Amino acid sequence: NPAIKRIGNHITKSPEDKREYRGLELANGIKVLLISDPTTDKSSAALDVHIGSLSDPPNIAGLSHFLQHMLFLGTKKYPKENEYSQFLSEHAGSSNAFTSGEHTNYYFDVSHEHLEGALDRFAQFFLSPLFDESAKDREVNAVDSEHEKNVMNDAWRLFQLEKATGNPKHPFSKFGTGNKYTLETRPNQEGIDVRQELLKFHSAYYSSNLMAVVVLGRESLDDLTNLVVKLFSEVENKNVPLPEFPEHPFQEEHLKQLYKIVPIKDIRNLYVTFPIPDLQKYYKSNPGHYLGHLIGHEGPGSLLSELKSKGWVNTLVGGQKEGARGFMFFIINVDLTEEGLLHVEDIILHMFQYIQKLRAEGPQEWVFQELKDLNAVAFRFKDKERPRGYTSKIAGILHYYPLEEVLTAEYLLEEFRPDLIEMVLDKLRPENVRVAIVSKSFEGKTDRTEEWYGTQYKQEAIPDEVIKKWQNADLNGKFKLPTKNEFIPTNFEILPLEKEATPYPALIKDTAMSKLWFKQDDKFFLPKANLNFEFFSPFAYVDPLHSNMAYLYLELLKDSLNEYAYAAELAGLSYDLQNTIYGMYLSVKGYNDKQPILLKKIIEKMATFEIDEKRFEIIKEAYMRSLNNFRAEQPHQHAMYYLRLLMTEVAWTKDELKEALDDVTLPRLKAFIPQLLSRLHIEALLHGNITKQAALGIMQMVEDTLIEHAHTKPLLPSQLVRYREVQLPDRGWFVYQQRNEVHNNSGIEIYYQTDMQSTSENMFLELFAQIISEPAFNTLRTKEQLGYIVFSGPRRANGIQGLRFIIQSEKPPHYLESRVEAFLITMEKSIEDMTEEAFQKHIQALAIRRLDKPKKLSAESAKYWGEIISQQYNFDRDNTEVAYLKTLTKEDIIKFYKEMLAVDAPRRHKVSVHVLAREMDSLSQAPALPQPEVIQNMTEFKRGLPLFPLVKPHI
Ligand SMILES: CC(C)(C)OC(=O)NC[C@@H](Cc1cnc2ccccc2c1)c1cc(F)ccc1F
Ligand SMILES: [Zn+2]
Repeated sequence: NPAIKRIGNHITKSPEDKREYRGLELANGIKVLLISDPTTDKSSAALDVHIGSLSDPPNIAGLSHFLQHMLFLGTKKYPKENEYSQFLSEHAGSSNAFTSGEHTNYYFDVSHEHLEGALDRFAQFFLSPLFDESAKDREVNAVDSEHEKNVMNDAWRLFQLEKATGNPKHPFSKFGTGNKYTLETRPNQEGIDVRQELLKFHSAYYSSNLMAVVVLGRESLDDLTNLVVKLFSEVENKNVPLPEFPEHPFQEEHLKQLYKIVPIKDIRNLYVTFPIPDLQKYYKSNPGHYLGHLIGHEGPGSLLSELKSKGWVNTLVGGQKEGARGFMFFIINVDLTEEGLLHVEDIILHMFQYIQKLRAEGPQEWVFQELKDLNAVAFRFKDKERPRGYTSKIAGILHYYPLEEVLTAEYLLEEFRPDLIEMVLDKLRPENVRVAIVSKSFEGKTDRTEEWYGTQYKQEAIPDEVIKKWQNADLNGKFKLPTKNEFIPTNFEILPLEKEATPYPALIKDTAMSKLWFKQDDKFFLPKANLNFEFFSPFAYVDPLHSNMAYLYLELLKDSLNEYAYAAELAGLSYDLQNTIYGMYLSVKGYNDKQPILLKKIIEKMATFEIDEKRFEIIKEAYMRSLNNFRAEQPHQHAMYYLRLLMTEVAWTKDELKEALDDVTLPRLKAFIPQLLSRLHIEALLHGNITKQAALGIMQMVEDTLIEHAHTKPLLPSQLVRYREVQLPDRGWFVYQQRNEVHNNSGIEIYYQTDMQSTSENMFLELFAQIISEPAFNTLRTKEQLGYIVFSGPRRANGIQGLRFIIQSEKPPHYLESRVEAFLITMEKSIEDMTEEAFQKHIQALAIRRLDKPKKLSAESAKYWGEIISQQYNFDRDNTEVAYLKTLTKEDIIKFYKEMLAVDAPRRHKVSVHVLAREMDSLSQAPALPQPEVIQNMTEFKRGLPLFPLVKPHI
C-alpha cells in the first residue's frame, strides 16, 4: 500500500475483452500493468527499460545489446546461470529479449501454475545480477553471429547506410548491433576492460524510473498487485533523466541530396524521405497517419494508380516513420520498373503533384472520421494475443501513454486537427527532400563504402533546377481524393450457435466438383470468418511453362483487383491468392459482413479476366528477377530447397522455370486461363461466424460463378493425383552438393527418413525430437559454436516423415556431418542414463505443447487447413496422439533409434544436402561414416528409386 505511488483509473478496454486490468505506478517510479485472465494456459511477464542503443558509448558499439545478453546470467538469489532458462524449460515456458535504439525489453512465458517461481527468477536480474564472467566470450561470439547474419541482407544494409549519411555526431549514426570487433578486438587494442564499462552503463542507466513492468496471470488483480509490489518495489531508483534526441540527424547540408546504392539482389527501388519533427505528442489527432493514408492510398485516383498506369512502379509505401524521441521521417517508397529507373525525376514530380493536390483541397473531416470509425471497429473486435507478445508490447507502450490509455493507445483517434495536418504537409516540400535510388546499374559507378556492411554507394547534390521544377509542379487531373469506403462493416451480429454445431469441421458437401468442410466458431465469438479454397487442376503444374502461366495469371489478377480490394483491406477484409503444385489457393479472412461481396468479385474476375499487355510485360520482368534473386538467398534456404526438389516426385527448378519464361506470350496466357478453369475440383474450409446453410450458399456461389463464366466441369477422381515422396533404400546415404555464390557461409540439411505417418511413428519421432531438442541447441550451437542457425526436428512431406537437422555455419558441410553424428551417440548414451522421472518430464512437455490451444480464429483454421491439405482429415489428432504418447516407454524410444536412426541401424535412410560457402573448396568422438553416394542428376536418382504410397485419409 505505501509501496504504490498511485493506482490508475479504469483501463479502457474492449467490451469483448473478458481479461481484467489494473494500472499503477510503484514508489520507485516503475509503471505497472497487471492482467488477470483466469482462462489463460500460459502466464507471462515483461520489463521494458527505456534505454537502448542510441545511448551506447561511442567507443563501444553494441554495449546496450551486449548488456541485454549479459543481464540474465546468474543473480545473488539464484547463482547458477542456467537457472532462469532451466526453470522455464522445466515448466513449459520460454523467454526472449530485444534491444532497440531507446528500449531493452525482457520477457518470458510459463505454465499458469508457476508464475511466482518464474517472476521471482526474473525480478532478481533487476535487483542483484552477477553477469558471470565465464560466458563473456560466448555472448560476444553470439552478438557477432547476429551481425554476420545481417551483413548480406539488403534491408539491414540500407538501414545502416541511411545512418551513415546523416550528421556523424548524432547518436542516430551509431552502429547498434555490435560485433566481435566492437566488443572484443578494438576495446582490447584500446585497453578497455569491457566488463567494468558494462557494469558502469548498468549502474548509470538501469533505473526503476525508466522501467515498465507487465504481468499476465490466472491470479486476481489483488494477488498480482501483491506479487509485483513484493518483487519490484526494491529496484533502485537513480532518477535518470529520459534521453531526448531533439536535434534532427539530417540538417541543411543533408538535404536536397541524391544517393545511388548497389544492392545484393537485383532489386530496383526509390526511397523519398522528408525530415519531420516528432509527432508522437499529437497521437489523439495523428496527422501523419491521416497523410499516410492518403499519400499511401491505392484506390482509384491515387498516386500509386498513376505511377502504375505510367509503367513506372508496381508498389508504393507512404507515411510517417519512427526515429526516436525528438525526430521523425515521412517517406514515400516505390519499387521501379526498367522505365521507372529512367524517370525518377518524373516520378518525384508526380509525388509533389499529389502533395500539392492535398494542399489545394485542404483537410477533409470525413476521411478522418472514416479512420476513426475503422480504428474503433478494429479495437473492439481485435483478436486475442498470445500472452508473451502481449506483455512485451504493453511494457513498451507504457512509456508513451497514460496508464488508462495503454490498450487504446495505437487505436483511438479523437479530435480532427486540420491545422496540424497542414503543418506536416508544409514540410513535405522539394527543399526538404532526400532521395535514394537502389539499382545494380550503379555497379562500378560508386566511390564510397559503408564500413559496417560493405555497402557501395555514391552521393551527389540534387541540381537546383530539379528542385525548382519540383517546386513548380502543376496540378495533375489524374489525381483525386478517395471516395467513401463502401466496405466499412456494419453488421456485427454473432449468429446463435446451431443445434447441430460440431467441435471440429464436418464434411457438409462431397460432390464431383467440391468437398466442403465446415465449422461454426464456438470459441472466439467475433464477427469474422475464414474462407479457404483449394482449386485443383492438372494444368497448373504439368510443365514449367504452365507453372509460370499459373503464377503470372494470379499475379495479374491481383494487380487488376488491387484498386477495388484495397478499400476492403482497409476495412479488415483481406485475401490471399496463390498458385500451388496442384492448382490455386484462395483465402478470404476478416469481417463476415461484406465477405460474400468480395468473394464473388474475385471468382468473377478469375473467370472474365482481361489482361493488360503493359502490366503483363512488367509483371513478367519482375518475375524473372524474382527467380534470379533466389541466388542471393541464404545457404540453409538453398539446402532446404534442394531437398524438396530431390524428395518430391515432380518439381520444376528455378532454372527450368526461368528457361520456360521466355516462351510465355500474351496469346499463350490468354489461351491458358480457360484451359486451367475448364475442369476443377474445389476443396474448401469455411470457419467462423456463419451457419451451415450460409456455408453451403457460399460454396454454391463459387461453383455457379465458375460454371457460368468459365464453363467449369468437374475433374475425374482418377485425375486427383498427389505427389509421392522418394523411398530411400535401407542403409543408404546420398549427398547432393551445390555452392551459394553470394554468402560465405555453409548450409546443410540432413534428413533421416523414417516411415509413413501413423499414430505410433509420429509419436516415436516426436518424442525423440522432444528429447534431443534442447541438447542439440546446447551442444551444437552453444558449446561447439557451430553457427547461428542450428535446428533439429521432425520433417513431414507427402505423408512421409523423418528427422532433420539444419545448420548454417562457417565450417565445411562434411565437418558439420561428423558433429551431428557425434551428437547422436551422445544422446544414445543420454537416454540410457536419464531417470524415469526425467523421461516422463519429456512426455509431459510434448503433451502440453501439442495441446496448446489457439488464441484466435485463424490459428484454429490453420490447424484444420493443415489436415485438409495433407488429406488426412484428423481433427481430433492431438488428443489421440497425446493419449498414445503417454503409454510410451524409454525402451520403445531406444528400439526406434536403434532400428531407424543409429549410424549402424538396419533401416537407416540418410540424405544430406550440402551447400558450400561462396569461397569454399569443392570434443565428443565422431563415429566412422560410410562413403556417400553423390547425386549428380536429380532425375536419374529419382528414376532409380521406388515411390512411397500416399497416406490413407481419416474418414
Ligand atoms: C526500414 C528499414 C529496412 C529498417 O530501413 C530503414 O529504416 N531505413 C532504410 C530506408 C532506405 C533508405 C532511404 N534513404 C536513404 C538515404 C541515404 C542512404 C540510404 C538510404 C536508405 C528504408 C526505408 C523503408 F521505409 C523501408 C526500407 C528501407 F530500406
Ligand atoms: Zn542479440
